[PDB]
Amino acid sequence: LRNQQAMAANLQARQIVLQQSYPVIQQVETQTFDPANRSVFDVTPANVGIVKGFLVKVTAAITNNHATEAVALTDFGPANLVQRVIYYDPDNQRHTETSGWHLHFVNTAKQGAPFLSSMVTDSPIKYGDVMNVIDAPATIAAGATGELTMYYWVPLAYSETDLTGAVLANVPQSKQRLKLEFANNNTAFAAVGANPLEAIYQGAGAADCEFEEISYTVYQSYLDQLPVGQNGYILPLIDLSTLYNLENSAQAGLTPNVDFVVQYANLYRYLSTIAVFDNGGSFNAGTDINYLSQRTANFSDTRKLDPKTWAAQTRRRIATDFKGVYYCDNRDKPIYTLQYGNVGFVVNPKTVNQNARLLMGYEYFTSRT
Amino acid sequence: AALRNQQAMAANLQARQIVLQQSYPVIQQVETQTFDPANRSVFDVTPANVGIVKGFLVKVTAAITNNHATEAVALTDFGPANLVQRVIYYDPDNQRHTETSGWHLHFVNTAKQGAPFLSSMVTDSPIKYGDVMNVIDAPATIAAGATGELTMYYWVPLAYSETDLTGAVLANVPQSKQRLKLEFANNNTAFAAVGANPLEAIYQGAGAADCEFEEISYTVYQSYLDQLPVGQNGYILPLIDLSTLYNLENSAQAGLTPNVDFVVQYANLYRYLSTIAVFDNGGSFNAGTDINYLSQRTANFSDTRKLDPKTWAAQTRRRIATDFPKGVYYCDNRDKPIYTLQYGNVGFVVNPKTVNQNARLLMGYEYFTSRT
Amino acid sequence: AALRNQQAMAANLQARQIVLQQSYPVIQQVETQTFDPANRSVFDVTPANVGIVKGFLVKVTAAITNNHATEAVALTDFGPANLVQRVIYYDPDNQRHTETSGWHLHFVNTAKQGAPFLSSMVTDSPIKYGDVMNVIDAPATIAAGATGELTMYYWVPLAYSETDLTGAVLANVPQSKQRLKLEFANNNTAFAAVGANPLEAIYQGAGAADCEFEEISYTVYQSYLDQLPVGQNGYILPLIDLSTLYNLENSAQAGLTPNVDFVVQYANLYRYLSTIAVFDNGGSFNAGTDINYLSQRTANFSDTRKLDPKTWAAQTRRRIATDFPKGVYYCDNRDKPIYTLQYGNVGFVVNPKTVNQNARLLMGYEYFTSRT
Amino acid sequence: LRNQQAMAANLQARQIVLQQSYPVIQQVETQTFDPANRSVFDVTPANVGIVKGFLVKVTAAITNNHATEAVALTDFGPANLVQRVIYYDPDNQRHTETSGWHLHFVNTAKQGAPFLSSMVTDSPIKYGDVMNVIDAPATIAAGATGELTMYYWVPLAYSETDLTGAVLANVPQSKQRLKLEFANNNTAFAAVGANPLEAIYQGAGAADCEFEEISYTVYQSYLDQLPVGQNGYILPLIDLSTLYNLENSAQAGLTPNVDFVVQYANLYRYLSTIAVFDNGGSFNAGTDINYLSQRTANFSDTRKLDPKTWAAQTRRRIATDFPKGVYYCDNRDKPIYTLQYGNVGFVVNPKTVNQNARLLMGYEYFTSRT
Amino acid sequence: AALRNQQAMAANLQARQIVLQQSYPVIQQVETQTFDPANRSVFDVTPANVGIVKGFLVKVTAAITNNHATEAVALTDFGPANLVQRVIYYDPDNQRHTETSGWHLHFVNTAKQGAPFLSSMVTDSPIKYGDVMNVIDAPATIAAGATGELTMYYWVPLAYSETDLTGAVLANVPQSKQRLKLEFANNNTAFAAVGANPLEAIYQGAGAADCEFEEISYTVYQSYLDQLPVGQNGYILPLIDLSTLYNLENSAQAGLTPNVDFVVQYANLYRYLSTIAVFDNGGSFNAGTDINYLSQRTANFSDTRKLDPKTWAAQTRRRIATDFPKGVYYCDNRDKPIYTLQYGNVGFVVNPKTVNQNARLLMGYEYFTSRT
Repeated sequence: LRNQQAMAANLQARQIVLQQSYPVIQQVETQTFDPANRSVFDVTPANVGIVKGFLVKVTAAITNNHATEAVALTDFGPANLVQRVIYYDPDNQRHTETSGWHLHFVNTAKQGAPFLSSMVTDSPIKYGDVMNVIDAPATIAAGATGELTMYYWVPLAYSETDLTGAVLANVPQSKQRLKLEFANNNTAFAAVGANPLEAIYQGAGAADCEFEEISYTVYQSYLDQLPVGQNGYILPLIDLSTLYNLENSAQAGLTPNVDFVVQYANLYRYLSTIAVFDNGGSFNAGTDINYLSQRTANFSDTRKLDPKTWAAQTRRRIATDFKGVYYCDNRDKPIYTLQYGNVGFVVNPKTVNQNARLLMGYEYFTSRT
Repeated sequence: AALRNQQAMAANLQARQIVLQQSYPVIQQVETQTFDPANRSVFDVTPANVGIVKGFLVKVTAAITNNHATEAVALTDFGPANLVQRVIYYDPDNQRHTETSGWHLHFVNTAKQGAPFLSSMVTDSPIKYGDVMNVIDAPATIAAGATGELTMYYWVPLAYSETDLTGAVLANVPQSKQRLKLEFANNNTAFAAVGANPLEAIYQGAGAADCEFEEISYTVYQSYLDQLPVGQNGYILPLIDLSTLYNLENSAQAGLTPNVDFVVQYANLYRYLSTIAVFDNGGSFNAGTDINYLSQRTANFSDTRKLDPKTWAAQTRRRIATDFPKGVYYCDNRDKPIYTLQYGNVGFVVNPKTVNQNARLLMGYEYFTSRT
Repeated sequence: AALRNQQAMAANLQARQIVLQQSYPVIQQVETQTFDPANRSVFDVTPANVGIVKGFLVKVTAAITNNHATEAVALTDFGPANLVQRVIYYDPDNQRHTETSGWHLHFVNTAKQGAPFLSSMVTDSPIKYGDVMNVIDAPATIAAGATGELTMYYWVPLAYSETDLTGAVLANVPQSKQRLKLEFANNNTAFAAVGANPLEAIYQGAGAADCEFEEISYTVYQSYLDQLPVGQNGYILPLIDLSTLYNLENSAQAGLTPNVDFVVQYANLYRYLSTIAVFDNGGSFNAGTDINYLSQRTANFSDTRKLDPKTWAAQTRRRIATDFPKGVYYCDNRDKPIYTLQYGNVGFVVNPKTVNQNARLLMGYEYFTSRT
Repeated sequence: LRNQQAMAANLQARQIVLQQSYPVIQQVETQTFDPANRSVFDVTPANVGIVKGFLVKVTAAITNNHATEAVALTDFGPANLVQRVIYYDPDNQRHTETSGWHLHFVNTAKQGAPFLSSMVTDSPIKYGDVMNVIDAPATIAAGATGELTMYYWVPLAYSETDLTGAVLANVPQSKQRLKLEFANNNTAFAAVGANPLEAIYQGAGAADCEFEEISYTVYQSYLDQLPVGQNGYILPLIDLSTLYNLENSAQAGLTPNVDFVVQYANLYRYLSTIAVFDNGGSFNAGTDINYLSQRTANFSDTRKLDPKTWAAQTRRRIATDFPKGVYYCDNRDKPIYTLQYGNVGFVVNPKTVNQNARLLMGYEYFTSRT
Repeated sequence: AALRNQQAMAANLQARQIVLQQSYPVIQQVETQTFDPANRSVFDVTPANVGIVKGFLVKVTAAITNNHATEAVALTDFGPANLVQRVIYYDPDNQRHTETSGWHLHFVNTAKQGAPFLSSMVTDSPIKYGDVMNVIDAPATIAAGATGELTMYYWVPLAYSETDLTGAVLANVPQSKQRLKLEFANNNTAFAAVGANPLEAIYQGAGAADCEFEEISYTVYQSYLDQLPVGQNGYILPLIDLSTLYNLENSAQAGLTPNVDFVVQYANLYRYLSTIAVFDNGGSFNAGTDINYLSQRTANFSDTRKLDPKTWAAQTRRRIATDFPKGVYYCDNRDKPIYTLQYGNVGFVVNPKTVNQNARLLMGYEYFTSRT
């Protein structure tokens, strides 16, 4: 198993790169637009050094033109300012392809607290929500205009110290593609009684809400001044030949008191799983679920838990909860079947409304093969 | 000489790592029961005998009705942490590990998490994170005629942590059961009248005499490692980890007098990781104002951290990001455990400023000790 | 090459025979408990670690009172078979074997007996044979104000049969306990209101909301082989039998549409002995009238038994001498188990005629699979 | 151990006999009589080939001469038309010696369903109780006459394919003896409050019930045209030198909540055990018993079970329950064989014990002619 | 031949001594419950599986109110000894040991103590010893409108004594629980009307129909040996002691007639240590006046102690320092247990002088027998 040698080398090379190169975060593109005209953009990253990820800043002004009715933030709120993201590397290989809300929840899981949030404390010194980094008005009254700010981190590298999934872009001139699909006047506002899953605001005045405008700025984070040796660039070959991706999917067919199993695919090393129980447009705090679990065929469940106990494990990961959104951390021992479906994510629902479904979100590693 | 232990240490650590890398972690429900505290409050749970047991997550829920005609009751400082009065664990060899109060176990759960155990932090996030699932919850007050719902969780540790198996238990002996004893709160412990000692109570107030539990429910989840790794000599196992006890225990001491050092000696042999001291000043729990200072001293008139109450509290804020409740003091000795053999006798000191009738110090300890 | 397995097979069979000839069969009580479902309904039973375990006979009795002022309730199609909601077994190595619903386990008990499990057949005999002992019994209706008494039995298999030890468990590991988890019916699952889904309920009717269990009692009897035979190399044991899992499992699938083939794929590696499909047509259970046909097909557009519901039912009458309840369909593949490796992917097919809201197919499987 | 050779040979010979001979069932005797005059008969079987058993057909007419009271079948009913049976082979050795009801219960255990019964089904085709093979009126009203039919199979051979216990009778002229003792006007009718164990009908009009007449026909089942070889007749010597017998016994001395143990003898290989709890004339559906079991000294119980669970095992054997107070135990695959008298016992721990309580035991066993 | 047992005896005794010298005796609470007999009276207690179990001390308390408007009730002869109606114990192998009435268990507790069980003797001491703690207590009468408080204790033996472990139970089998079943008195058994049979009742009198339990509480304490000694071959254990059953059982027999010997046969295999015979003369319990004589006879028309009632009572006064209650007769055969194998059939004889309707002899036995 010359793997030990490969891994040993990879890790050494990673450390030399981190020690010798210098981190840079640089603006690559900014744009302001009206969702009525366009909402899909293809950003072209710079081809320099080893790319670790992209910080995407999104600001928006929303006007409630209704005569007398207000609207209020949905549970996801500004996290729905970006509906989807897709990244293609210089070799035309896709990495992350997921929803803005799933990307945001992973950003939170990786930080260990609500992403870029300001924690409240008793400090008399005026720390606090001074800069409104991620912010949105709880409600926008009839005739009012609200200002929102949202940030997303699109990862290539797994972390600042683990370059698994990073992309070498000093390489060919072939361009990278960071595709962003923003919310628009058709997705951002939900009428009372409508499904608020993909919306930012919901309420009686929704039909008359509209974007005044949306702006985004993409910052690219990369390592420059890569170290050179005898043969040339000292590089972690395993890190750079591995993909670290986030992906989402939807599953339906839930029935009261019956195990609903979403199979994991083989080949992928699943680091985390998010399951959103969109119960026909209703999002409940565990009351519509009997239990959740992860199960291996012919070896039962490794963590069959009631909803509150499942939530307790999540509180240890992000210091809060995360209605209807369930998280599962498998970072230390990634789900890796080897045989398609040897392992599944389970939800046994207590109550199932019309048009119920589970929206799944995954973080995984897989070789470029 | 002494080199055998240096080798034993490496062998133990090596095996611990193999076990962690090769085994598969499992958390499984072992028992759930709903009961009326008026009928019974003490239960003996028999966990499953599978692989290496790391600990138990105990979920407790309750419905409490305040039947008083006019008066309300309010949560005591410990509140739902007093849903379990005492917890005691015995391994397959019938050896006792943790034997302590629910409140002490809970404060240690908090200390090891680095924040109030399983709490939801408040932030400025517009996204609707927050107290969505009410994992640990209890209404601040229960009005006359109202019913409140509570949820509490306790982690009963065997292993020190998820990565340090010191204290873990090998439960493979068929016919030799482990035992997790839970003594729950009941209608005589949960409700304190005005003026009575609130230490062990959940609610206190003018309506206390008419408060009652409608029911209490518990679910015990057992956390363990399955698929244990096998080698040439059979099961690869960290023998030191599995032959060491990681226990929490509590005690009570009295005899305090104003301005005089009250010293609680640490016993020998035990390696004390943390110490909690609760100054039950005759039923009054004060925010440091009844204390001149606290300290740890190795006899030989030598204090290592003699501090005024606020400065002592500052050290604790560095550990759990907030203060423990009034009258509860914490001391972290995790990196350099108090061990009388390597430092001589040591004691925990409290020099009280004010001492009411029936004053006492309730001590809670976290420690490692050899089975043999 | 492949000849090693041909030898292993003979060695396994030879040892199985020696074990059956030399050992002594024993059925012994391991635990009995009476409880109020309002307090608790989930139990974890720890069986004895003696010799080779073949299975467990679980006796369940209950008293149900219909407290409604005026309305009665009547047995659902499954009735007392729903006294146990779910059963799960784990062996000493903590490996899961059967994990299924009480109703599925019961239908398999029936399939393997060749007649309604433990039933009393009716004959013209003048000698007073008959339902003398009420082994499996439940009143057809419970009137307003009345109390009914029920008795139910389930056989939880480890070994495939009394002569085929495939699936049996060697429980000799001291300190490594087996676990038999029983999740019983309670006041929230046993009684269905008119119009509600009766699938998991015992009684349904206009008085359901006021029905309650007075008590439920269970007794677990463990069947095993003692006095295991010893040879030159020690214990003579069929290694393949003891390293194979014989399990029952159930699942649920939705997405049916009138006149369109609904296909449930069989997983690979498992050798499926029988398949049960329950068409829960949104709470309605019909006698084949909502189905065009059922089949088993090896993909490649090839059905091996595409049949109309009545003809499918005829095959089942040849197996259990009667029909399973409304909406319950059975398929015997015991002599030639469905195995995707030797036939490619295979699926169970139902082409529905009528599909109500919330329709789904509940599948129950009986299968053999390798531990490793 | 030249036994392997003996058994190997025995089995081969058995198969040749079954393959080469031809089965015959033949009437050997019929008789009609009035129980008031006689009720004990000694039937003389034919000495031909290998005898497997006897099918005994019994018919009877019972008249309730009471002025106004009826009677109703007891739990055993027509199974008590024959009170006892005893068979002696040509060598004066006894095989079965038991009661008619025990013989009938074994006939049922061996069939796997109530003996010669007609199962009820939903078939629209008119199968059913067409021929009334085993039949008796549920009640016989005052002044009425009821007609009954009962069949018993007295086995010598264990089954149609296992000739263990069969009898070679082409042998000497020495006669076989099939002794039959029938019910009479003193045993067939039980007064209200009297023990109905041995009776056919019980009720207020019992004192005035009587047999109009009883008739029996014995059919002998045997194998003819036995195969011959070099040394002569090819015969399974082990089969023919082994006795397959049914026997009954009675035991008393039961006390509430105390284990009542009936020891098994040594030498016999007990295939089945039947225990009837005659609780002072009352027969209950397990409610007077705590548990039943089979136990070996210094090795505890191999099947200590509550009455319903014990009954569950029986339901797997005969597809229904035996009558109230009748308990069955199958040990066919691994016969109880002590080697030391009483190493094994049948246990009944009674919950309630009435006056004159006792256990009536019935056994099926194999034993060498020695 | 037979020499193997002579060795086995010495090995058993040697190991018993080592166990007694090396182990540490522990008495520990396993369960406590307070209940209303109107709701429930039968309980199944699951004791702990630790080391060698010697027995259980069961504490029972009760509050009884006589709600009759005018009439009182008075204690029956057995009184508080009837708080427990029946006790049954099953070991981990599900084998039954003691299965008897509370009154019989209590009389044996007395016989083995050599005086009324846990009683306080009266003396002339001026120092205030006496009935200070009311260990076993019950008011002689409960007046109309009054409430009486009772306390009763029973020792349920497994081991024969503190020094003779014959009958003790090794409870180390994980997943195989022991079971101690207690069937308590309730409002239908505890109160006898005037003229009714007082045998099983606690109080009898004209106010009986209106008497009721306010509550009954029990606490089970388990006595066992911990820290079992280990040797070269592992655990040192007296195999004969641990494979022998020491049980108490009771029965009932009827059919007595004036001046005729009524004989109750002793069963074979059992070694009878003591015999108790209660002459329930149709609800009347007399002080020997309804009996001509009692005896023990080895058949063969041979009495070993045919005695008039007063002389029989004299032998008992030598054993317990007083008389058992009216109609209760005791026989000690501890040094030479009745064993039918070594003496042929033996029977206990009562030749009654007077026999009322519904007369019967209730027998209680103490005996040793082999598990196998």
